[PDB]
Amino acid sequence: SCRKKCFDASFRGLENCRCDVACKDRGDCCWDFEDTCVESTRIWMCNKFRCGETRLEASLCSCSDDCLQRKDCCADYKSVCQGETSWLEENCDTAQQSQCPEGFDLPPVILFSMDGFRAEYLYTWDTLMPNINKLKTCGIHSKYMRAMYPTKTFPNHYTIVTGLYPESHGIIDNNMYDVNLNKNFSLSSKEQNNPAWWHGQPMWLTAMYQGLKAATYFWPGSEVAINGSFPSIYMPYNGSVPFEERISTLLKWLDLPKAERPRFYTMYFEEPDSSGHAGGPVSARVIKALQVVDHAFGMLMEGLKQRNLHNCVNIILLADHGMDQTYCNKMEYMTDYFPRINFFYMYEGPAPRIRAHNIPHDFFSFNSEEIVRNLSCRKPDQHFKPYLTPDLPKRLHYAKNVRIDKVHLFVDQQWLAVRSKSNTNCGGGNHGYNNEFRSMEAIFLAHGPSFKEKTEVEPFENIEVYNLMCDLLRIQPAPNNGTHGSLNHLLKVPFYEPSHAEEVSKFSVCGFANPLPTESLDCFCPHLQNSTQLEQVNQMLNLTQEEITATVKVNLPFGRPRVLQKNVDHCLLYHREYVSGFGKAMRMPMWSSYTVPQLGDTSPLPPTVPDCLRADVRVPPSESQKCSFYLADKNITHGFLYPPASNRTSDSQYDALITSNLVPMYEEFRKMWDYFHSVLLIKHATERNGVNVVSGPIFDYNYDGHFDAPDEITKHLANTDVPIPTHYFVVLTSCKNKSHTPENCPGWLDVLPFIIPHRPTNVESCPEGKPEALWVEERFTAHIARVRDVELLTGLDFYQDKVQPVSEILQLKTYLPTF
Ligand SMILES: *[C@@H]1O[C@H](CO[C@@H]2O[C@@H](C)[C@@H](O)[C@@H](O)[C@@H]2O)[C@@H](O[C@@H]2O[C@H](CO)[C@@H](O[C@@H]3O[C@H](CO)[C@@H](O)[C@H](O[C@H]4O[C@H](CO)[C@@H](O)[C@H](O)[C@@H]4O)[C@@H]3O)[C@H](O)[C@H]2NC(C)=O)[C@H](O)[C@H]1NC(C)=O
Ligand SMILES: *[C@@H]1O[C@H](CO)[C@@H](O[C@@H]2O[C@H](CO)[C@@H](O[C@@H]3O[C@H](CO[C@H]4O[C@H](CO)[C@@H](O)[C@H](O)[C@@H]4O)[C@@H](O)[C@H](O)[C@@H]3O)[C@H](O)[C@H]2NC(C)=O)[C@H](O)[C@H]1NC(C)=O
Ligand SMILES: *[C@@H]1O[C@H](CO)[C@@H](O[C@@H]2O[C@H](CO)[C@@H](O[C@@H]3O[C@H](CO)[C@@H](O)[C@H](O)[C@@H]3O)[C@H](O)[C@H]2NC(C)=O)[C@H](O)[C@H]1NC(C)=O
Ligand SMILES: *[C@@H]1O[C@H](CO)[C@@H](O[C@@H]2O[C@H](CO)[C@@H](O[C@@H]3O[C@H](CO)[C@@H](O)[C@H](O)[C@@H]3O)[C@H](O)[C@H]2NC(C)=O)[C@H](O)[C@H]1NC(C)=O
Ligand SMILES: *[C@@H]1O[C@H](CO[C@@H]2O[C@@H](C)[C@@H](O)[C@@H](O)[C@@H]2O)[C@@H](O[C@@H]2O[C@H](CO)[C@@H](O)[C@H](O)[C@H]2NC(C)=O)[C@H](O)[C@H]1NC(C)=O
Ligand SMILES: *[C@@H]1O[C@H](CO[C@@H]2O[C@@H](C)[C@@H](O)[C@@H](O)[C@@H]2O)[C@@H](O[C@@H]2O[C@H](CO)[C@@H](O)[C@H](O)[C@H]2NC(C)=O)[C@H](O)[C@H]1NC(C)=O
Ligand SMILES: *[C@@H]1O[C@H](CO[C@@H]2O[C@@H](C)[C@@H](O)[C@@H](O)[C@@H]2O)[C@@H](O[C@@H]2O[C@H](CO)[C@@H](O)[C@H](O)[C@H]2NC(C)=O)[C@H](O)[C@H]1NC(C)=O
Ligand SMILES: *[C@@H]1O[C@H](CO)[C@@H](O[C@@H]2O[C@H](CO)[C@@H](O)[C@H](O)[C@H]2NC(C)=O)[C@H](O)[C@H]1NC(C)=O
Ligand SMILES: *[C@@H]1O[C@H](CO)[C@@H](O)[C@H](O)[C@H]1NC(C)=O
Ligand SMILES: [Ca+2]
Ligand code: NA
Ligand SMILES: [Zn+2]
Ligand SMILES: [Zn+2]
Repeated sequence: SCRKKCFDASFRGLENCRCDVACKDRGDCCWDFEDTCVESTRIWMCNKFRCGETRLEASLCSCSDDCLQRKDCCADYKSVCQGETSWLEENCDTAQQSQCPEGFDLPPVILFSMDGFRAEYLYTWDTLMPNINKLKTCGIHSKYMRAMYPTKTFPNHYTIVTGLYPESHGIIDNNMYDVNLNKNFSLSSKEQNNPAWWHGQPMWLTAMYQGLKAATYFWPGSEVAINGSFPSIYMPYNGSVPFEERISTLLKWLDLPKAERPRFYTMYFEEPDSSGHAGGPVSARVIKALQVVDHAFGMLMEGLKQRNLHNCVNIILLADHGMDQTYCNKMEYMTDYFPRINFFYMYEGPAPRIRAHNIPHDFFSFNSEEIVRNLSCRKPDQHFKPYLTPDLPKRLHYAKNVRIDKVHLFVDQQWLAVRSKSNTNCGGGNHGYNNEFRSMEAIFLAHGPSFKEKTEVEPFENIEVYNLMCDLLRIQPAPNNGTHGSLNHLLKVPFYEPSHAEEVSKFSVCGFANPLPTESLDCFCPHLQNSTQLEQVNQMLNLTQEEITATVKVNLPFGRPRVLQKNVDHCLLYHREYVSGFGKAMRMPMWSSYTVPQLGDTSPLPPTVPDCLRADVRVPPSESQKCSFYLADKNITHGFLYPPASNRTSDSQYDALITSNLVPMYEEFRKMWDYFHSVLLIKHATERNGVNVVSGPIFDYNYDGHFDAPDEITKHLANTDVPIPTHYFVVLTSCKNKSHTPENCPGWLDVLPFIIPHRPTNVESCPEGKPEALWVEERFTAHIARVRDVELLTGLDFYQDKVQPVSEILQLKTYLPTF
C-alpha cells in the first residue's frame, strides 16, 4: 500500500504497486493510493486512510502523529484517530469555569450567524442537523428570535451587534439613497464601505474600546472602518471561501497566544439563505444547505472539544431573518395604479419604498402624500397597504431617518410589489416582510459556561442580543434599544441586575375643596337643574380615605404609572370606577386606569349620555379644558378616555362626564375608539376573567418613538395650548392564570398593548361603508405593540408596585403579542 509512501517514485509495494503521480496513467497504483495521497490533501477530516499519515505539503489539515504539537490537526482527529468520543456523541455535560483551560479566565464569545435560517427549519428538520440539534438539546434555545423590519440581511446583522433599530444605526435596507450625502448604498458598490452610513457602536468595537480584541469572519459592517476603526482582525468578504476554511481560521485564532487572542468572535454563513432563494424554504436545495451548515458547525464543536473549549466558550447561533415562498402570480404592479410611473423610483420586493426619480433635486418636492393617497383602497383585494412612514405601526420603529423614504408599502404574506410586469424576480424564496410573519422568524441558540442548560425560553427580539453579549464579556454596553436585564433568565449569574426607574416628577394633590365649580367652563348639563342637584353629584367625586384605598386596590392593582418626564406637574383623580393621572399643563390625563370585570351578560355598552358635561371641581379652571374649545375648533371634537357608559351603578356615569376625562378626538377616530370600548373591550374582559385598562394620549410629532416635549408639539386645540395627540395607547393587563382576576393575581401578568394612530380619516382600514364590526378590531390588531413602546412614547413606567423580580417585569414589558 501507499501509507507513508506518497509520491515516492522509489517505492515498490505489493506486486510492485506504485505510489507516484505518474502511477495513475500506468494503472499500477496501490489500491489505497487515491484516498491516502490525492484526496487526503483536499478534505478537512481524518479517516482510516489518513490516521498516522506522513505529512504532505498541500494538506488543508493534518492527521499525522505530531499534528497536536504543531496545532494543525483536523477537527475530528482525536475521535477518528485516537478513538476518543466525539462532541456529538458525548452526553450533555455542564459547562462551567472548571472546563476552561489555563488562560481562558474570561470565556470568549462566538457570535455565529447562518443567514436565512428560518426558525421553522430548526424544528421540522431537527434530526437532519445532528450538531445544531445537540446544541439545541444541551444549551439554551428560544422558540424563535424576532428580527427587525425590513427583514433584510444588512439591517438585521448590524442591529444584532449594535442593539439599535435600523432607523438609528442607519442601515435601513440593503439598498438606499441618502440625500444629504447624495450617495447610493448597495452591496455591489464600494459605497457600502463608506463609514458615513454606519452609526452606533458595533459589538467588536464595544469590546475593543474596553480592552478585548475582536476577530470577525464576514459580518456585515466588519470590513468598514466604523467610527474610524476596523476590528482587531477581519476578513474581506468573499462568499466563495468554503465554510470549513472559515471554521478552521476561527480555531486558529483561538490557538493564538493569550496576549494576542481575541475574546469576541463573529462567524457568518450565506446558507441557508442562498438555497432558500433558489428553491424556496421547502425544497431539496434548502435541505442540502441545512446539512452543509450543520456539518460546518459540527466541525467547530469538534475542534473546540479537541482544545478543551467546548464547555468554555459562550457561543450564540442565530440568523438575521427567516424565509418565505414567492409566486409570480402573487405580484402587484404599480402600472395598475398609475398611468405614468416614469417620475418615481421604486425599491421593489417584499418591503418596497418609492421616491422621486430625479434625485437629489426632487427628493423633497416629491409629493409622497399623493402616491400613498393614489394607492389607498384602489382594489378591494389589493395585497399591500401604502403608508407614509409616520403612519406605520409604531412597533416597527421604521421612520426616523432621511434614508427611509416617506412612501412605504406594507406587503401581504408571500406577495411582491414591483414597478411593472417587466420584473421577474419571483418564483423562488424571499424575505423582508413584516417581522411578525412566522416565516420571517429567526433561530437563536446558545451554549456555554455563562448560559443556563437544557432550557427553552420564550421568543425575544434581536435588539436584545447586544446587551446580552456585553454581559457575557462583562463590559458596558453603548446606549441601545435593548432593555438591559430582559435576557437575564438566559444567564446562570446575571452580570447586570436591573432596578425600577425612580420617578422624576412627583405627584401633587388636586383636592376636593368646594363642591361647586368656580367656573362653568362653557360646559352644559341641563339635566342638573339647580345647584342642590349639582352638589349631590359632585359629592360623588369626594371620596373618603377608605374609598380611595378601595378604588386604588381594584383599579390600580399594579401601582400607579410613574412619570419619568422631568418638570411635569400632575395629580391623581380618584373615582369609584377609575383612577387617572392628570397632566395639568396638557389639561388632560396622561393615563387613566380602570379594571373591567368579567360580566354575565356580554351585552354591548349603550352610548354615553349625550348632552351632559361639567367642570371638575378638583381641577382649577386654568388647568381644565373648556367645552367651548371643541365648538371653536372645527376639525376636531372631544372623546372620553374612560368610557362613561361602562358605569356599574345607576348614577356613577356622572363621575366620567367631567372635563378631566376629556381628550381631543377626530370624529372618525372617535367612532373607532367608541366601538372598541363598547364592544371589543367587553370580549377581552370575559375572555381574560376581567382586564385592567390603562389608556392615555401620545404625542410623537417628530416620529422618533419618544414622548414629545411641549415645544415639539405642532398641533393644538382651537387657539389654546391643549395638545392634539398623534396616538392613543391602550394597555390591557390581566392574570396569566385566567383563574384569577387582575386584582387578585399573585403570579405572572399577561399584556395586550395597543398604540392606535390618531388620524382624521379611517382610510388605513378601507372601510368602504362597512360596519365597524368588520374592520375596527383588524385595525387595533395591526397596531399592537410592546409595553416598552408605550413607555418610550409616554414617559411613563408601569407595574412598579407589582411584587415580582424586575428582570421578569422587563420580560413582560418587551413581550409582543402575535397573531
Ligand atoms: C349606567 O348609567 C346609565 C345612564 O344613566 C342615566 O344617565 C346618567 C348620566 C344619570 O342621569 C342617571 O341618573 C340616568 O339614569 C343607566 O342607563 C339608564 O337607566 C335608566 C333606568 O335605570 C333608563 O331609564 C329609562 O329610560 C327610558 C328611555 O328610553 C324610559 O322610557 C324609562 O321610563 C320608564 O321607567 C321609569 C323608571 O325607571 C318610570 O319613572 C317612567 O315613568 C317609565 O315607566 C326609564 O326612565 C335610561 O333610559 C338608561 N339610559 C341609557 C342611556 O341607557 C344604566 O342603568 C347605568 N348602569 C348601571 C349598571 O347602573
Ligand atoms: C367631602 O366629604 C366629607 C365626608 O367624607 C365631608 O366631611 C364633612 O366635613 C364637614 C366640614 O368639615 C364636617 O362638619 C364639621 O365638623 C366639624 C368637626 O370636625 C371633626 O370631625 C369631622 C368629621 O369626622 C372631621 O372632618 C374633622 O377632622 C374633625 O375631626 C365641626 O366642628 C364643624 O362645625 C362642622 O360641623 C362634617 O362632619 C364632615 N363629615 C364627615 C362624614 O366627615 C366634606 O365636607 C366634603 N368636602 C366638601 C368640600 O364638601
Ligand atoms: C469613536 O471613537 C472615539 C475614539 O477615537 C471615541 O471617543 C472616546 O470616547 C471615550 C469615552 O466616551 C473617551 O474617554 C473618556 O474621556 C472622558 C474625558 O476625559 C472621561 O470622563 C472618561 O472617563 C473617558 O476616559 C475618549 O477620550 C474618546 N476619545 C477621543 C479621541 O475622542 C468615541 O466614543 C467613539 N464613538 C463611537 C460612537 O463609538
Ligand atoms: C434607540 O437607541 C438610540 C441610542 O440610545 C436612540 O437614539 C438616540 O436618541 C437621542 C435622542 O433622540 C440622541 O440624542 C440627541 O442628539 C441630538 C443631536 O445629536 C441632541 O441635539 C439632543 O439634545 C440629544 O442629545 C442620540 O444621538 C441618539 N443616538 C443614536 C446612536 O442615534 C433612539 O432614540 C432609540 N430609539 C427608540 C425608539 O427608543
Ligand atoms: C474568492 O475566493 C475564491 C476561492 O479561493 C479562496 O481565495 C483564494 C485567494 C485562497 O485564499 C483560498 O484559500 C480561498 O479558498 C478565489 O478563487 C480561487 O483563487 C485561487 C487563487 O488562490 C485560484 O487558484 C482558483 O482557481 C480560484 N477559483 C475560482 C473559482 O475563482 C477568488 O480569487 C476569491 N476572490 C477574490 C476577489 O479574492
Ligand atoms: C392621482 O389620482 C388623481 C385622481 O384620480 C382619481 O383617483 C385615482 C386614485 C384613480 O382611481 C383615477 O382613476 C381617478 O380618476 C389624479 O388626478 C386625475 O388625473 C386624471 C388623469 O390625469 C384626470 O383626468 C382627472 O381629472 C384628475 N382628477 C383630479 C381630481 O385631479 C392624479 O393625476 C393621480 N396622480 C398620479 C401621479 O397618478
Ligand atoms: C391557576 O389557578 C387555579 C386556581 O387556584 C386557586 O388559587 C390558589 C392560590 C388556591 O387558593 C386554590 O385553593 C384555588 O383553587 C389552579 O387550580 C387549582 O390547582 C390546585 C393545584 O395546585 C388544585 O388543588 C385546585 O383544586 C385547583 N382549583 C381549581 C378550581 O381548579 C390552577 O392549577 C392554576 N394553574 C396553573 C397552571 O398553575
Ligand atoms: C443613485 O442611483 C440612482 C439610480 O436609481 C441614480 O439615478 C439617476 O439620477 C440622475 C440624476 O442625478 C438621473 O438623471 C438619472 O436618470 C437617474 N438614473 C436612473 C436609472 O434612475 C442616481 O444618479 C445615483 N446617484 C449617485 C450619486 O450615484
Ligand atoms: C332643586 O330642584 C329639585 C327638583 O326636584 C328640588 O329638590 C327643589 O326644587 C330644588 N332644591 C332646592 C334645595 O332648592
Ligand atoms: Ca417624539
Ligand atoms: Na368641534
Ligand atoms: Zn440575510
Ligand atoms: Zn436573502
